[PDB]
Amino acid sequence: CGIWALFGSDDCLSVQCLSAMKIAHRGPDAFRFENVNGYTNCCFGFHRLAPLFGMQPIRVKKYPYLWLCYNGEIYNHKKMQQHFEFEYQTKVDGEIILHLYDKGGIEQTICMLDGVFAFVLLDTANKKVFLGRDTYGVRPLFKAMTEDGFLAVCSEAKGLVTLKHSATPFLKVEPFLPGHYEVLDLKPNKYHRDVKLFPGFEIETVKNNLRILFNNAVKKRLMTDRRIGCLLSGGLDSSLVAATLLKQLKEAQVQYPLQTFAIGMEDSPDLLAARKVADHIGSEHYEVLFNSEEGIQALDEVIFSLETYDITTVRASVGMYLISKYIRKNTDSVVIFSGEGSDELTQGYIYFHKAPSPEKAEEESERLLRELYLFDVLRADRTTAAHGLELRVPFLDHRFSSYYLSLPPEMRIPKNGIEKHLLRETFEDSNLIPKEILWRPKNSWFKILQEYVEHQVDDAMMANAAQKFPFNTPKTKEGYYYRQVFERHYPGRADWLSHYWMPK
Amino acid sequence: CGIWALFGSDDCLSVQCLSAMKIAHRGPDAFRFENVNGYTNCCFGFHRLAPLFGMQPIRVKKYPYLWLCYNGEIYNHKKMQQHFEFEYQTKVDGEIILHLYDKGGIEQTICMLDGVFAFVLLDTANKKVFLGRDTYGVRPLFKAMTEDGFLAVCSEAKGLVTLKHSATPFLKVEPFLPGHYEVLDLKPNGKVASVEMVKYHCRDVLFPGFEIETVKNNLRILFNNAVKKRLMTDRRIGCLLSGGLDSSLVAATLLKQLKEAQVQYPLQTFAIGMEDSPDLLAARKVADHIGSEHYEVLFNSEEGIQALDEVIFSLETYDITTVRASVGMYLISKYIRKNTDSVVIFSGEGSDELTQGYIYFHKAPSPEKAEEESERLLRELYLFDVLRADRTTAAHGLELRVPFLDHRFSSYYLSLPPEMRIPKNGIEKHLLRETFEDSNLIPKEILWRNSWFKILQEYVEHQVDDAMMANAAQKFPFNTPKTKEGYYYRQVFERHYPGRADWLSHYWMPK
Repeated sequence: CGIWALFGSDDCLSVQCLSAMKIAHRGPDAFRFENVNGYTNCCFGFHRLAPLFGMQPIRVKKYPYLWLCYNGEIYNHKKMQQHFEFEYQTKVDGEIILHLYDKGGIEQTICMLDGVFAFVLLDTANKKVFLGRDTYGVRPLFKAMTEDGFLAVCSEAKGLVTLKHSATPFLKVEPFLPGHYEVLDLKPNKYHRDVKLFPGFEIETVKNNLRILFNNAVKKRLMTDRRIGCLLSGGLDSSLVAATLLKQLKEAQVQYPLQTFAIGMEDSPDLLAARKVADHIGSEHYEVLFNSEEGIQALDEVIFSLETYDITTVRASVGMYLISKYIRKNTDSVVIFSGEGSDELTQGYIYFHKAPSPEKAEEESERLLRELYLFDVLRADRTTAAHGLELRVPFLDHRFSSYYLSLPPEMRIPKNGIEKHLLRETFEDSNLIPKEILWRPKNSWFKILQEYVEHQVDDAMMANAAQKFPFNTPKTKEGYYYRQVFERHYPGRADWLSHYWMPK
Repeated sequence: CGIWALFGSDDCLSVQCLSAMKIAHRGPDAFRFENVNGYTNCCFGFHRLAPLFGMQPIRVKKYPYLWLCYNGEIYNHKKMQQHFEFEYQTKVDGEIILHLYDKGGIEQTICMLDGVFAFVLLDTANKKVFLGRDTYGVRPLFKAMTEDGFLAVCSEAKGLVTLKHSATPFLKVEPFLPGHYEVLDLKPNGKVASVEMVKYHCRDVLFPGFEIETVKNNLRILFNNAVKKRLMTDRRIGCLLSGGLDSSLVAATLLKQLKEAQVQYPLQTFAIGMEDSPDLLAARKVADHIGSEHYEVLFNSEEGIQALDEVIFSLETYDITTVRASVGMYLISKYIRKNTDSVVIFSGEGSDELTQGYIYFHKAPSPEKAEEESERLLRELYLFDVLRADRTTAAHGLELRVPFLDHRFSSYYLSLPPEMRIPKNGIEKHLLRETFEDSNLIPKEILWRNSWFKILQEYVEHQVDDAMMANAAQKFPFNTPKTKEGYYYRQVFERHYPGRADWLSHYWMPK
């Protein structure tokens, strides 16, 4: 599902459609263009992931002036549909936004939606254009605004770089800040409540709350029509996500068995851990093995899709891209789960042990969560959706994450040299994951890629590098090659990334 | 209202979109692209004129696998919904076709529409593609077929020449023959093969035998019913009062039925002519008699010379009798779109040729030859007369209606014995004049009854000399231009559309 909205375009629309047919890998089944009546300059375009209804440029009979296109999914449409007695003409849940927009405006329609979305709304009655995204950064949105009044919104930045505006030579294609709603006036030519839970912060009665929130998040994420698969990396996060996923699937009476996917190098502890978790839970495990040649040949397309030039979200996105391609090739599991967003929410990184104080620990956790739409969610989203797959994060929801971050700073920090202590303790007695893998906190792929970079980039151009790439100069020979590929693909658009990756 | 289908493609679908926008002037209000699910190679496209309801690529709930895209209006839709007890999810006129296609196949969905229609239908369940056009041809449809399974259908040929197909050097864009429906097999990769193309040529929804004083009553009833049924329109209706008898009667009957139906807006006529021309005076006389809103348009020579290029680009023909009368129609249509808010025009085009209405028809060797010539020239109406009346009108977002070409009236007129249609007392179209003599629809002075081509000839002579005409025999091998005017029109047409001259075969005047 990919959206593309244009407003104020003056260089026709036939020559400006080539950008739209570049995010088409998000949904390869359907495709639709539209023009806002009376606003021929404005145009809409959608790509759908697979029979009759589902075309995103919604224009209902009750609200003829509301044109909404959203490339996400909201998990709380049933509750408000029953509670607010709202009738939906179509089968798409996103219409509820319209049924809320006429109710209390944009603040009420954006702040009462459980799920991940990125929506563009046009209201000709009051002549207003609204743009919206999620609290954390999933379902990416990118906007380009020329001073004259040009508006260009695309799910991925590949649909705006090729856009041509003759008014000004350069258009600034910037990522949309995650938690924000933008309201603009259409000329003729922060919001980061949606709601069992035991009050108090006692240690015994906090595990119940955490488990309830995690189970509710997983059950809410079950809302789909395609198959559900899980990426079984091997760590604690994805292991518990898969365990709870299959438990709810058995509870929900789902015919197809759960399908876990694990990408790894030959004879690695991570792959063995994934196999062990799959064997204990009892799912269908697919053990993808990747070599150096495929990972090297995928660097160009990984950089093209991820739209980044870092050294941490392009060194782990290769495996995710390969496993997504394998899933699309030899599996019908469209909807995919992932444990991403769980090792910074509860301070799971290696460098969180060297913490000057717990206050700085949760401050850094919040800072990392705010900048999650460029480091971790980007890798798990662009690579996944480049193969016609839909990502779901069972850990990064609005309620469980807020409760975890609202907890006392003393509980989140590791206490016995083992990270994620509270998460490990909460589900220890549930027997969801074997004690060998739930406990025991924590492959030669970086070295071979570095040796490839040494044979690709030279040594003299390394010293005289920080004038070819002035902003965010690369340091190592690997980041320089990533930046070179990014510049060859997207020229001069290096302002998307501000800082590479700063562990303390 | 412009349709566009691209069944079969290999050169992406975004570099092949400019052709779709090349015909966007038909309706400049909306424009939708669509890709058929499971057949991402084939793509649709519409350009609608004049709110929420519309978007002609219909996909009804009851027929999820049927995708229809049509240009035109089906006038007998209120007599089919009740009779065939067929519902309608959308307020679109053409949806009825889909229902009929599920009732009696394609033959029963084509020989039951008493209107004008050029439609593309796709049925992915049986993997079939259907094309179609009117019996007479007042709806434009052009098809481009490549053997590898490429079927590109556009309302005007300006939306097919730009289309690019690799693995094939030349793409043949040809007009679709009216009265034909082309069943096509859809291979499971987007390619299209041809299986059938057969002619098809509805009265179930006061008709005595043949005799004088009775045939006139039948003609009166048929013409009145045709105009009344053609009144179905959600926007303003304004007749083109050229000054001739056909347009005069059309406008008079239109005003009578509008007054009968209690329409708030007053009928407005529209005439274009040179200074103090007798045709303009006759049009003013008719407008004064019937009590209408006449907006005469005076067009100068320079405007015609400037609009020659645009009229050749739009009319898509290089005749000497078509782009010589389409200049005035184009200018008047521009005037109507600019300084008036009438979008539906009930022109009298397609009348004289139906009822023996030309100067040479006087010297007919025999009545049988006269009626055969009338039928032949009326069958070829999609290149000479209707083309000028339709392309020029639609180039400014205006719709065309031709009440004289309705199936019932024309069929009855041509079923008449030949000795009644023939000129009788040295006049043209005697029976039509007598059929409305006592109705007082049009005054007796005009019912009972040129310095434009000289500037064109002199401008062509100044532009094109005899040096080019000394080699025009080999410069244009197919349908060589004889006169200088034809030479200049052909040169402009070839500059606009290169090497596509198979559209026209003959010009005029079969003495």
